[PDB]
Amino acid sequence: HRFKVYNYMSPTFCDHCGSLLWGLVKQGLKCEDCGMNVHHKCREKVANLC
Amino acid sequence: HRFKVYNYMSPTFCDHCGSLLWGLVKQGLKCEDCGMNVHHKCREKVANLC
Ligand SMILES: CC(=O)O[C@@]12[C@H](O)[C@@H](C)[C@@]3(O)[C@@H](C=C(CO)C[C@]4(O)C(=O)C(C)=C[C@@H]34)[C@@H]1C2(C)C
Ligand SMILES: CC(=O)O[C@@]12[C@H](O)[C@@H](C)[C@@]3(O)[C@@H](C=C(CO)C[C@]4(O)C(=O)C(C)=C[C@@H]34)[C@@H]1C2(C)C
Ligand SMILES: [Zn+2]
Ligand SMILES: [Zn+2]
Ligand SMILES: [Zn+2]
Ligand SMILES: [Zn+2]
Repeated sequence: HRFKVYNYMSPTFCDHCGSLLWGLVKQGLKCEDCGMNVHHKCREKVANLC
Repeated sequence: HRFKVYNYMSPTFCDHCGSLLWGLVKQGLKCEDCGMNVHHKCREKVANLC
């Protein structure tokens, strides 16, 4: 995965843990290749294979 | 047009005046119906028909 911080425009959940990507900006990281969305705290918890 | 503030993820220009939508967040307003992107200052300058 190529995770880069993303500022989300509508409520998006973390594809790893299920909770909302909280906040007004920079709520989480979206993988540039597959679109997976994770919380900053959940990025270390995701498997590496994209 | 239904313009709402948008936080852009890559350099986007104003569809009205041609300059970059400056800034890290809330750089401009994107029309929810047609995707037109404008600077906060250019919204008053756009024609109403979408
Ligand atoms: C139109 C729109 O929903 O814009 C927003 C709303 O104002 C806001 C209530 C929002 O929908 C938000 C998007 C995300 C992402 O997960 C997170 C939130 O801010 C959030 O924590 C809650 C509880 C609602 C989410 C985005 C933005 C642009 C801040
Ligand atoms: C990957 C990426 O380009 O992210 C960014 C870059 O860090 C940054 C240099 C950027 O590309 C930016 C998007 C826009 C919109 O017009 C405005 C800018 O911040 C800007 O003023 C300049 C001079 C580059 C633009 C977005 C974000 C997410 C802040
Ligand atoms: Zn991926
Ligand atoms: Zn999570
Ligand atoms: Zn429009
Ligand atoms: Zn403009």
